[PDB]
Amino acid sequence: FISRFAPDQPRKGADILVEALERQGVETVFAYPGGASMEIHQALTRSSSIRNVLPRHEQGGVFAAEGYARSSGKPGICIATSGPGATNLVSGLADALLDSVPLVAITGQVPRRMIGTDAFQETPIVEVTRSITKHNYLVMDVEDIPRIIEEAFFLATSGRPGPVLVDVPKDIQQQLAIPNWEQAMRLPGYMSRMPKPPEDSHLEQIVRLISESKKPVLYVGGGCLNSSDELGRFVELTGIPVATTLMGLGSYPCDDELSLHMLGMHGTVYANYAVEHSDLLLAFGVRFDDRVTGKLEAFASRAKIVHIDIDSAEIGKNKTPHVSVCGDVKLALQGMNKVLENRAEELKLDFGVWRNELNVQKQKFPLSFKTFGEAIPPQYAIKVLDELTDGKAIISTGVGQHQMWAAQFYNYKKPRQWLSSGGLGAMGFGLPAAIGASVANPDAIVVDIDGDGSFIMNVQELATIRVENLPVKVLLLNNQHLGMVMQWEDRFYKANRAHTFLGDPAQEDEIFPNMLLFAAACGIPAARVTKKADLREAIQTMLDTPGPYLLDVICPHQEHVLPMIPSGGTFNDVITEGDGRI
Amino acid sequence: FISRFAPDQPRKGADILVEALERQGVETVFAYPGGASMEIHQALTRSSSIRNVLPRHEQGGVFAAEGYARSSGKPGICIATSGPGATNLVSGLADALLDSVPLVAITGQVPRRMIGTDAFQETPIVEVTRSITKHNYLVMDVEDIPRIIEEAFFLATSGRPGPVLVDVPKDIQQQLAIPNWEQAMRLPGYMSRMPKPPEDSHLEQIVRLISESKKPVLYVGGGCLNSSDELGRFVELTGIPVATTLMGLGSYPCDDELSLHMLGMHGTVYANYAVEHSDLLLAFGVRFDDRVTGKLEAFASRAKIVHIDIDSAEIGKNKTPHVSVCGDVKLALQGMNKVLENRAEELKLDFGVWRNELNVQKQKFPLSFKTFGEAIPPQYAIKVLDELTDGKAIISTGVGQHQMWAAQFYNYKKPRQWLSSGGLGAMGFGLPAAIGASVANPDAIVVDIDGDGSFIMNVQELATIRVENLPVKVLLLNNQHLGMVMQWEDRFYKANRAHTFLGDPAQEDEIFPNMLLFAAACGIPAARVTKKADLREAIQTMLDTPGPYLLDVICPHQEHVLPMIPSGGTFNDVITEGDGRI
Ligand SMILES: CC1=C(CCOP(=O)(O)OP(=O)(O)O)S/C(=C(\C)O)N1Cc1cnc(C)nc1N
Ligand SMILES: CC1=C(CCOP(=O)(O)OP(=O)(O)O)S/C(=C(\C)O)N1Cc1cnc(C)nc1N
Ligand SMILES: COC(=O)c1ccccc1S(=O)(=O)NC(=O)Nc1nccc(C)n1
Ligand SMILES: COC(=O)c1ccccc1S(=O)(=O)NC(=O)Nc1nccc(C)n1
Ligand SMILES: [Mg+2]
Ligand SMILES: [Mg+2]
Repeated sequence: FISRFAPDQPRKGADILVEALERQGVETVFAYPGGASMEIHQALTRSSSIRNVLPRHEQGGVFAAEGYARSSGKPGICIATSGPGATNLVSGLADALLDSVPLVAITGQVPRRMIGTDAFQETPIVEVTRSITKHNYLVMDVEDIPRIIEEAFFLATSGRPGPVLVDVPKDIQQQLAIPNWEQAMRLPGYMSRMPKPPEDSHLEQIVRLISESKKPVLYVGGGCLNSSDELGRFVELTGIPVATTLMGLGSYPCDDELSLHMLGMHGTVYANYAVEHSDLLLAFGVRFDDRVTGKLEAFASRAKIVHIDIDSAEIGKNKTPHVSVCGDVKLALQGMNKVLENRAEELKLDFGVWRNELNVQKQKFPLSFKTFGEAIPPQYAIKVLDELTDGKAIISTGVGQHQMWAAQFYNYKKPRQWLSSGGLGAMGFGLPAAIGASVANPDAIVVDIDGDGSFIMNVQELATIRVENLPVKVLLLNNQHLGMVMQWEDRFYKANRAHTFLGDPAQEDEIFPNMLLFAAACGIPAARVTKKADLREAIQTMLDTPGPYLLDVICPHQEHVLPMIPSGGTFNDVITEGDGRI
Repeated sequence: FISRFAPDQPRKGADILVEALERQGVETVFAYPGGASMEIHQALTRSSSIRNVLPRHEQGGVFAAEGYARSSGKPGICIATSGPGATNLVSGLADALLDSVPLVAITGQVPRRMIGTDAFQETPIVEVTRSITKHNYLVMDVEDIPRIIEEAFFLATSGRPGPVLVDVPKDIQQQLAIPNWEQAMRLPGYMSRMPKPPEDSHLEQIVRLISESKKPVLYVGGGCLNSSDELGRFVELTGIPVATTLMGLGSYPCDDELSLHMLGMHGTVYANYAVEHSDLLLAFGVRFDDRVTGKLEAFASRAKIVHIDIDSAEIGKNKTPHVSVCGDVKLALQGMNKVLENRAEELKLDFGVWRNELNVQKQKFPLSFKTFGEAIPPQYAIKVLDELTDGKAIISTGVGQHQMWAAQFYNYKKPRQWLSSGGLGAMGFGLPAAIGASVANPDAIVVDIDGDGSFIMNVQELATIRVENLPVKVLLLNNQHLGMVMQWEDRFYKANRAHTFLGDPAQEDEIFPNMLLFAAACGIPAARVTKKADLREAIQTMLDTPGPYLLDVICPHQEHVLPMIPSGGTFNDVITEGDGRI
C-alpha cells in the first residue's frame, strides 16, 4: 500500500481518517458535507482512489450505503456532518442493525471542548444511536483514528454484520499527527468469543437426524447470503426442499423445482404447509422472527429443530432448538457436504414421498392473481420484468404490497439481487438502495420496484441518479394508496379509510402526483403505462434506453397480497381468497 | 366539554388517546399511518374536531408540527407508526429541543409483550430519544393514557418549552377501558421547582443599574416571543437599544429606529459594536450560544450583565452574570415597567449620547449588498418580498446563506413571523414549517424563503401543500450550491470545492434540477425569474395567484453573507468585505 504522505510527515486527522479508509480497501463513500465535516470532505478530494457519491439527503446517503453493502458483500460507508446531518442517518442505522447489514457511518462532531454545551449543530449522536448500532465511538484523540477505523470495519463485517458509527470532533479533524498503522485492536472480549469452526461431532449428528427424518425442510435466511454454492451442494446431496425468509431470497434459486419459495405471513401455502408438517426443521441463518412463525407454540410443532447461527444470542431466543451449532453456516455446510459425500450410499437418502406430498400442495395452492379487463396486475408487471431481464436484475424495493409482490413474482437466481428493508421495513429505501447497488455493480441491470408512497419519500435522490449518471431503472407500481395499510383497513376495519389515499381528493380520478414530472425535473426519461397490452413494450423500452429511466405503472388499488396469515396466528388461519373490490 | 362516549362506556385506548387530545384543545395533528398506529388513525376519523394533515414523510410531519407551534404559540402534534416511522421524527425532536419549541410526538409501538424481542418494526424509541427530548414516556397501561397525555402537554408547554414523546404499544391502543379524567399528574419535582413570580427587590436593582449605566444594551432572544408588548413598553420607558438573536427576531420591531437588528456571527456591525462596548447587558430570554458570543472572555467584557431566564440551568452556564432573575421574562418586564412608570421623573433616563454613538456606527457600517448587471441579488429579492407583503408575512426558511439573508433583509414586526431552525440548523425545514404555519394561520401570507439544497430535501411535501389546498408561497433562492459551505470553502480552503455544487457537471450552465417541474408534478403554478428588472412583477404574481406558488429565483452563487465573525473570534476579527468572485 502506497501512502500520499511521507512516513514521518504530520498531517490532519481528516487526512488520517481518509487514508484509514483507503487502507481498508474502501472505493466509494456516500457523504453529504456540513460545517463539522468540511475537513473530511477536503481530505476526500485529495484521495484519488475513493469516489464520493453526493446524495440529496443523508437518509439517501445511508440507504445508498446499505444498497452498496447488500448488493456487494462489502461494507457501506456514509459520512454526515454534526447535528441534523447525524440525526438524518438514524433510520438507516436502525435498518442496518435489524437486517444485519455491514455499515460504517462517520459523523463530524463539534470540537471536543464544545461537547455537552448545547453547541451549534450538536447532537449527542453516540448516546442517540447506542441502541440502534452494533457499536459506536467518540474519537477523543487524533492518535486513535487508525485503531478506531480498523475496529469499526472489523466489527461491522465480522460475526453478525451490522452498522458501526464513528463520531469525529472537528478539532481532531484539524490536528496534525503522524499516524501509527501497527496498533493492536482493543477488542479482547469480542475477539475471544468469536465463533469457531464447527465440530465434526455436531455435524455428524445433524446428518444422522436427516437420515432418520421423513419430512425434512430447509428454513433458510439472510445468514446464508454467502453460502449459495455450499447450500446448492447440500440440497443436491440431500434432496431437502427449501423455504426462504424475505431476507434469504436467492440463496437457493427460486426457479428450481426443489424450491418452496418464501414462507411466513405472506409466504406460499406450500412453504408454510411444509414447515407446519415437517419432522425436521433445518433453520440456517434465520432468526425465527414473528413474520415467519406466527404463534410460536404452533410453529413447526411436530419437528426436530436444527438451528445454525453465528450469533449465540439468537439460538433459543424465540423457539428453543433440539440441536444447535453456533458458527458460520458456510463452514457448517462445507463440513456436512463432505460427510454426505463419504456416506452417500450408506445413507440412501430419498425424500421423494414427502417431496411429492408438497408438490400436490404446490399445485392446489400456487401463487395466483386476478386480471381485470385491460388493467395492469402489479404481479404480472413484475413477472414481465423477470422474463425480460432473464432473472438477472438487481432489485431494490420500498415497503408494502409492491415489496411482497417483488418477492413473490421475481425469480432471484443469486443472493444479493434482492435488496429490501425486512426487519425495520423502512419506506423510501428502494431508490437510494438502487443507487448504491448501481455504484457497486456498474454493469448490472438495477431496478427499483417501488410504490408511490415509498418512492416520493426520497424522490430527491433522482437528482443523484442523474448527476452520477447511474443506469437506475424505476418500476413504479402506482396504486395511489398506502397499499399495505389499505389492505389491513379492508380486512380488519371494514374498509374505513384513515389517511391511506395518496392522490388529490379534489381531482380524484387524475393520477397524483405526476411522477413523470419528477423524473423530468431531474432530466430522466419517463413514460406512463395503463393498459396491460402496452406493458411488455413499456418495460422493454425502460430496459433498452441507456441510462436511468422511470416507468409509471398504474395498478388498481384494491388488490390484496395473498396468502396471508394474520399476526400471531397459525397455518389454519391462512387467508387465500379476497380483495377490496365491491 | 362534550364526549362522544357515555361516562360508563368502555372504549379502545386509541379512542381514549384521541379524546385526551381533544380535551387538551388540539385542533390539528400531523400523522402518517403505519401498522403500529392504525388504531389511532381509526380513532382520529371518529373525531369531528381534530383534522389530520397527512405529510409525505414523517420528517415532513414533525417539521410541520414545529411550524404550527412556532407560528401560533400552541403545541405542535405529530403522530408516527413504530420503527421507521418513529426514527423519521428524530431530527424534528432534536430541533424542537434545541430551539425550545413545544411539541407532543405520539408514536405507535409494537405490543407490550413483543418489546425487546427485535420484533417487526420495533425501535427502542424511548431509549433513542431520551437525550433529544424534554421528556418521554412508554405507556404500559391503558389506565395511564389520560395522565400521560396531560403530563406530556403540561411539560411541553410550561417552563422552557420542548418536545415530549409518548410511545404507545399496539395492544394498549386496542384495550377497552373507561378513562378517568380526574387523575393527578405525577410531576412533584418539576412542579415544585417551577419558577415563581419575580421579587420586587430583584427588579428594583435592575432598574437601579439602568439608571447608573451610560451604555446599556438589550440582548433579546427566543424567550421574549410572548413579551413583545411588555418589551415594547420597556423600551418606550428606557430608550435602551435592542439587539436580537436569530431566535428573537420580531420581538422588537426590526424597522424601529431603536433597533440594532441581529447580533452574532452574521449580525450587524452596529449590534455587535453595541454589545462589545456596553456597560450594562440586559440578556432577556437568551442562552449565550457560541454563534452570538464568539470567544466568551471577550464578549461584553466591559459590561454588568443582567440575565433573565426561565431555565436555571442556563443562568451562568457560559457567561456568569452579575445579576440573575430566574423566571418568566414577561412578568419581569411587567414588574419593571410599573417601577419605571412610578419613578420616570425621579430617574430622568436619557441614553441619547450612547444611542447617538451607535447611530454613527449604523451609518458607517450598514447592511449592504452588491448588484451585478441584471443578475438578481438574493438580498434584494427578500427586500422586495418585504415591501410587497408590507412586512406582514410569515417566513419560514431552510438553512444556509438564504436563511441569514431572510433574517437580515426582512423587517419582522411581530414575533412568530420568523420560523427558522436556529440551534440544530436542520435543512429541509422551511417547506414543511410553512405547511404547519399555514394551517395554524389560514388567513396569513406564508412564504418559505428556501435554498435549492434545503428545498429538495423535503420536496415531497409539495404533494401535501396541493392536497391540503394551502396557500404556501415558495421564494426559492437558487444558487446551484450548498452556499454556506461554499462560503467557508472560499474563506478557509482556497475555494476548493468539496461536493458543494448541486447542479449537473455534464450540463454545468443549465439550472439543475428544474424546480418548476417539481411544482408541476404536484399541480402547483410556478415561474422562473433571472433578471432583476423582472423581479418585482414575478413576486407580485406569486402573491396574487390564489393558492400555492413556487417562484424560482436564480442568483449568482459567489455571494457571501456579511458581516462575519469567524468561530471563536472577537469583534476585532469581523470580516465586512469580500466574496467568491475571481
Ligand atoms: C405507510 C406504510 C405502508 C404503505 C407503503 O405505501 P406504497 O404505496 O409505497 O407501497 P404499497 O403498499 O401501496 O405497495 S406499509 C407500512 C408498514 C408495513 O409499517 N407503512 C407504515 C410506514 C410508515 N412510514 C415508514 C417510513 N415506513 C413504514 N413502513
Ligand atoms: C449543507 C449545509 C448548508 C448549505 C445549505 O444549502 P442551500 O442551497 O439550501 O442554502 P444556501 O446556503 O445555498 O443559501 S449550510 C450547513 C450548515 C450551516 O451545517 N449545511 C450542512 C447541513 C447538512 N445537512 C443538514 C440536514 N443540515 C445541515 N445544516
Ligand atoms: C458546526 O459545528 C461546528 O463546527 C462548531 C460548533 C460550535 C462552535 C464552534 C464550531 S467550529 O468553529 O469548530 N466550526 C464551525 O462553526 N463551522 C461552521 N459554522 C457555520 C457554518 C459552516 C459552514 N461551518
Ligand atoms: C408493526 O408492529 C406490529 O404491529 C407488530 C409487530 C410484531 C408482532 C405483532 C405486531 S401486531 O400484530 O400487533 N400488528 C401488526 O403486525 N400490524 C401490521 N403488520 C403488517 C402490516 C400492517 C399494515 N400492520
Ligand atoms: Mg402504493
Ligand atoms: Mg443554495
